Amino acid sequence: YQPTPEDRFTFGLWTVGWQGRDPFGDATRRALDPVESVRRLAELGAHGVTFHDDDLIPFGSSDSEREEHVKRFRQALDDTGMKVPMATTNLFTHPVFKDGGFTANDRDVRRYALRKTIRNIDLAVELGAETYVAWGGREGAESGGAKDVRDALDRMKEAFDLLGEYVTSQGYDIRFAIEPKPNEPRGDILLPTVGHALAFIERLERPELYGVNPEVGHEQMAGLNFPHGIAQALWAGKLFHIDLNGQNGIKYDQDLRFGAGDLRAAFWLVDLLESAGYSGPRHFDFKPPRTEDFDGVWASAAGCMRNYLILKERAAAFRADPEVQEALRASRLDELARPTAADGLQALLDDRSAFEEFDVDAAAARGMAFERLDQLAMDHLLGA
Amino acid sequence: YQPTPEDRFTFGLWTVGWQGRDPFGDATRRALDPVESVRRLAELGAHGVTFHDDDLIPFGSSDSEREEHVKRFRQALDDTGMKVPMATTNLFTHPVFKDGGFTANDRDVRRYALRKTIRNIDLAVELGAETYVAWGGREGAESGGAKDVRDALDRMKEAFDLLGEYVTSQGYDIRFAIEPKPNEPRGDILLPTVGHALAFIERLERPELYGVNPEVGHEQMAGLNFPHGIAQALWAGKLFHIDLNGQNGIKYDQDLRFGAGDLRAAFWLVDLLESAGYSGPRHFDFKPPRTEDFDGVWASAAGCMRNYLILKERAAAFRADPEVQEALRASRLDELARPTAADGLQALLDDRSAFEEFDVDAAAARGMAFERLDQLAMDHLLGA
Amino acid sequence: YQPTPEDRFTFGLWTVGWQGRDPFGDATRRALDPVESVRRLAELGAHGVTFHDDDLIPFGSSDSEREEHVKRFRQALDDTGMKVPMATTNLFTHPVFKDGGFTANDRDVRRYALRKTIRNIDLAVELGAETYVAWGGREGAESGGAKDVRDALDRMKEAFDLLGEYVTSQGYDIRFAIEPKPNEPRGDILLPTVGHALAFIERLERPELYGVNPEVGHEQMAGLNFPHGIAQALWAGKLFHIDLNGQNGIKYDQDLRFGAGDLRAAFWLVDLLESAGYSGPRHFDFKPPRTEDFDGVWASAAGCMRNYLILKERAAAFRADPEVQEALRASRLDELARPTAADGLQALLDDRSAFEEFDVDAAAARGMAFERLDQLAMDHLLGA
Amino acid sequence: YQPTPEDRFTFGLWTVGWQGRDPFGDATRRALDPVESVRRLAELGAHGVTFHDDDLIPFGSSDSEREEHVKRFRQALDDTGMKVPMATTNLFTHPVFKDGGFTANDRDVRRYALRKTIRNIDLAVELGAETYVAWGGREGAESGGAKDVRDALDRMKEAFDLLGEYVTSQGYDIRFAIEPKPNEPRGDILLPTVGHALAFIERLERPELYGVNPEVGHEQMAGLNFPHGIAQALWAGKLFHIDLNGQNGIKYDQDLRFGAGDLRAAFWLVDLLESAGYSGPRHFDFKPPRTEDFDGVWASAAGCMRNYLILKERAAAFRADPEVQEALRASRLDELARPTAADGLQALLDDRSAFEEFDVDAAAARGMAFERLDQLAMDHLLGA
Ligand SMILES: [Mg+2]
Ligand SMILES: [Mg+2]
Ligand SMILES: [Mg+2]
Ligand SMILES: [Mg+2]
Ligand SMILES: [Mg+2]
Ligand SMILES: [Mg+2]
Ligand SMILES: [Mg+2]
Ligand SMILES: [Mg+2]
Repeated sequence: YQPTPEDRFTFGLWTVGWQGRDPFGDATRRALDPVESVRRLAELGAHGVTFHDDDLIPFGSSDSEREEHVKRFRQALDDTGMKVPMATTNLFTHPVFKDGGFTANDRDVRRYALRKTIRNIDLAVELGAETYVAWGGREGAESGGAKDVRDALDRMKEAFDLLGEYVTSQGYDIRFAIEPKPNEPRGDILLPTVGHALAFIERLERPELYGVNPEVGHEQMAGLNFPHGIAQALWAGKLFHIDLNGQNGIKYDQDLRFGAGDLRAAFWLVDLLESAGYSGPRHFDFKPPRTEDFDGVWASAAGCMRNYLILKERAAAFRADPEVQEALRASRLDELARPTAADGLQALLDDRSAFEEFDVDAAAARGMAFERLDQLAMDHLLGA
Repeated sequence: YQPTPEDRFTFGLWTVGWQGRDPFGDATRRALDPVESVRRLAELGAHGVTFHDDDLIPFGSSDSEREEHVKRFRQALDDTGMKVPMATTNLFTHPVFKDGGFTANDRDVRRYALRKTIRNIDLAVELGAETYVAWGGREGAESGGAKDVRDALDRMKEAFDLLGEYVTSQGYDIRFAIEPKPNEPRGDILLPTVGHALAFIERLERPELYGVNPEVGHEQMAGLNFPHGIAQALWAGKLFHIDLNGQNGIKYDQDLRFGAGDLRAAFWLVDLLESAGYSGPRHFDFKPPRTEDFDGVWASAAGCMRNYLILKERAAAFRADPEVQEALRASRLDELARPTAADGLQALLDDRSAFEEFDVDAAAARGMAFERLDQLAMDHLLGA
Repeated sequence: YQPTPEDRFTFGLWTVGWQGRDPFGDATRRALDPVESVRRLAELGAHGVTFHDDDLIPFGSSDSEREEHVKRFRQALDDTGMKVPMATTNLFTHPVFKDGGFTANDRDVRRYALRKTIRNIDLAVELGAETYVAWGGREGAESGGAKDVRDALDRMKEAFDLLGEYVTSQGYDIRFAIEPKPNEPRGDILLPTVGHALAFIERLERPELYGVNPEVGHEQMAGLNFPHGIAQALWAGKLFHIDLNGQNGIKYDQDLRFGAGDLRAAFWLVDLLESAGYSGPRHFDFKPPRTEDFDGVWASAAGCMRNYLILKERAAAFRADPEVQEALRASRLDELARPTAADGLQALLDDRSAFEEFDVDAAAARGMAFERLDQLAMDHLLGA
Repeated sequence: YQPTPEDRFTFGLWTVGWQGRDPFGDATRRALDPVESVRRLAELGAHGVTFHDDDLIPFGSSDSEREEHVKRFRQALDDTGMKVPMATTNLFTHPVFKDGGFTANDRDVRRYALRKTIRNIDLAVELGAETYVAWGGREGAESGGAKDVRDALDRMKEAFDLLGEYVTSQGYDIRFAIEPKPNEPRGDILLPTVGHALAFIERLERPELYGVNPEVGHEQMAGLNFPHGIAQALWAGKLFHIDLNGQNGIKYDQDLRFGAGDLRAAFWLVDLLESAGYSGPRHFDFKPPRTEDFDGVWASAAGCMRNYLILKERAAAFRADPEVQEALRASRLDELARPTAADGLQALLDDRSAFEEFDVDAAAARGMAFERLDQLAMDHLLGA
């Protein structure tokens, strides 16, 4: 289960670089130089790294300092072969964003948020990023009157439309991915789930430029089925990117290493991604727990990739197993993939076997055989 | 706080008619004749009733029995002035639907589900219903392999597209409303939230025919902010109908009377519905707790309407209060409603006050004054 | 992974016998004769069965009918070698219990509840049960004023104290196990978690007669860590019985087969039970999903046992692995088991190395190496 | 609704002093001098303040610096009349506590944790505190193998037993209150609920010295009914202290101002506290949202007290209302308070009206009238 750059595993600078500050505790780890993280991640078999602007260039940096930070980073990329497939903007850490970036009540903040984003889009394109992620972590509210959500969605649409106009005007070959999260750090975050983000995208001026960057743990913070949400994103043609991690149910955003948290959901996710031929980066947005020293950081990052590869093997073995293929037919997964009424509406209406002569009791008595199928899945997951 | 038919309060037959059977207990109340529920609800000030096909016509009824059940119902409507603004299909109670209706793995069940739906659409139109609700309570899964969600969404789209073709072909002036629910009775239900349903609608052949019928408790079963979800539905122009009830957080679907559960969310919901001028029925999908006898049933139904009317008064007083209007300006809700960059992208890019000369620290120091605003909201809610 | 009666796997009659009625659907399976379930479970390798009174003897049965039902059951036990290690009372299905049994507001219902319980205690003892489970599924409330919880706890204590007096007065060698559940079918259930039940037991007149019967899914309905709760029950010496099943997070009580739901929690549970030498029955309180026919029922029941046995193997391999034993030392699990201050309070107070001369920064820099340990656990779970 | 020191409202220094650092953002507010918070809180009508050691004395302070910080604080208390009813230890912020204080795997850390606690107990007693709170926020785990919970409970018991020995040996008139929290900042925290803490206390050497300090939001992070948990704590005689705040369901610990979050739960809490004659401090453990400037901080703190006082008025009006008193009798709350079987076990067994002659159907048909009662409660809450 050794990862290669072929597997397209990517990590955010902020992931292995998380110093371990949480709402109740100081940092337990010193800051990592991005150059060192690139080197270490390349040694582990990562394909690339991702960054917020403020991960790479400290907020408030001069243009010459910005120059220097990028050149050092680019040299590390050249030295390692690491790619930068995705970049994003930090519109959540600085106090100015305390009420949001794109949907801050203050108009001048929203304008600043856009300008900060645009500057990093240019850098992202320069570094070869194909996807630009937007996580509006501060877009939302703790109280009902603070945020008229219709106005805020107007502002959110306006911001994304202007970004789309910007990338079009520049001829950039980059697409946007909206990363939903239901809550934290705001009491409720706008576009809280994959579904809300998908629906929002359809109201943008150029919907083709926008997809979703769902995160395992974020959908699970709403108790939702992450593979189901990913399937809907795939069905819509909008799975531009994905954030992999672990989460133990409905609580604060844990960002455990991938495979931790809901392991069976991870299995079904990998099954779906591989079956659907998802070709984008397998990006880990995780935090090595603050209990860990730097050896634990790299162990946790390695485990992200290891668990993906183990689940990939098990999911492939599951789907390739002739006994499973028979069980899938026994459960009529093949019939699910057949049109209900390719014969059309009138033929359906005239079809007495569909209603007047339909034996509802004989159909009702047919067991779905889902439990045998699921135990085969369990056996495959466990290597049993 | 006396409701009138003007207030458009509607109730499902299955609500006050719930006999109190839950997963662990037998019925505590005898069945209600729909005619009696119409009469009793009219006496309480309801505007109308809604029904599943199987609420009104017992499953398996002959055409003559169906005739008789409808005529008796129509006479009660004529006797009371009650309307039927919405109807829906029971595709969840009968064992034949144990794996779904529209997305059952068995093709013959999916065809039956459509035929059962179409027959009730005709009846709905005959009775004057403007909205036809679809709650796919059995569409989903308990295990990952039982349901290929992409195929299931194909089947769901196919079903809704055929229904849209049917109503168009018939010239019916009826629209569809998809009612999301995250789980229960399936382990996960497809289209689990308002967002997922809104996104799905955009992939239908005639999206204009479809909106959402969100339910308070259902979004709260995912820990989501129901007023936020309603605002997004309104923003999309898709709030065709709404189900009002109460829910105490993330657990089984309680269907408490409206105002029970999350009371402040109910306040903000009423505020939003009234502010946005939502003109559809205020429909209660609730269950009088099985502790109650029939007097408790009507008390609970009356309380649904009473609580809406109290919250409506309090929300109106909140918005009309000049001190609140000043607080809203203090929190810059007015600025939220102003375009971020009506001057356009180039003007934004050339605007040094938006970035180079933006004083981020002075902007960051501005308090949002949300807590004063929210306490005014609290004072208004409590009549303090 | 073939179960034997040695493994002490037990099943409730109501589990494989669940007809599949849920809040939104009719039964999908015919009733099972308890005699057939005993036979079928014995064939699968079960050790025994458990029952509510009303599972075995239909409510309202005459004494001669009761006689006949028990004799038939006893013959099936004799025919199969199956034991009955646990019995319990149905104080939740009949409408009379709609507000509880032991804590119903109506005094006459509480007296009936006790008499119904006592009659089944006699039968339980006759059939050889060692543990008598109490699941107060109806003890609770949907609204705040319906139930004064202090009075209800008084009534609950009174009921359990009288049951303890009864078994003592009769010389019965049976102990009681309180089964907590946070909610469903009541909006909130009294004694909602293992902790609340453990705390309550300490206020009973004869605490030694009472322990807990925690259920995997029930603690997970509160988002709690089930192995942690079991560890506290073991630490208290109160793990008299355990209900094994699966649950996908905070939602309605799914009662999935064991190993489904949170698989890693199942691993850590089995690890703990086996490490602690828990010698009681491994009881499955699960429901074969109503999608299933009877073949699916027995497949699901078999999978309960299979998954326990697989996890048992993996947990044993984990603990036996010298690399894991080294990792446990690296994470200082050995130091956790050493007393903090066996030298006593005064020695601690005089120990300058414990404070004045304690190098907090050197201690803080020590990584816990938990992530390497957890990935070894993952590798062992997955057979990697 | 003006608070007076009579109302015993207390605030932690860390509450109004929270600088607004959250997992995704920097501080939005400058640090508050504790002297200024005491002054400002006294002006608002607070009765007193509480503190962690590290709130009052910066970690690493010299004895002379510690001297100075305490003297300045004591002068502010003398200047304002403010009391310090409760103190606690910060065993969670410093990196040394990353795996816990009392249950850290490292023995030397556990010894340090105790010594740090003992030093602050002395200061607490000097300042007049009656209750010493222990919130073991770092006691727990993110992974199953990191923490043997039985060993950890041994260590937790050992620590609390040594603290009890210490206060006894010193003759201090102070009691301990364990503050449960289910999770955050650890993935799972030991003693996660009021129930677990109550059960744990019963295993301590001197249980009479220990009670619970439940927090509204913490129990609601497990989806539990906070008034129910408080009632059990009162029933056990263990409600030594209480932390009041608001929480919107199962998510990260919001620490909203009291009355925010679940408003009806706040109503029922106040009803219970006032009805039971709880005489301890009404302590607010809340965080003014980081959107706020200092005016918003004091507005939020004032709203804590205001909402308590409004709910107190409404709960008193509810209980004093003769129509409610009649409704309580209609729902048989009076019968709930009567013993089930004061006549004793034998009389119960011989009572044919309790079983053989009990009319279960007539009892079952009696409505509980809970919905009318709850709507009266709603009307009273809303001032309707
Ligand atoms: Mg995350
Ligand atoms: Mg992410
Ligand atoms: Mg519902
Ligand atoms: Mg509904
Ligand atoms: Mg259960
Ligand atoms: Mg159970
Ligand atoms: Mg808190
Ligand atoms: Mg607290």
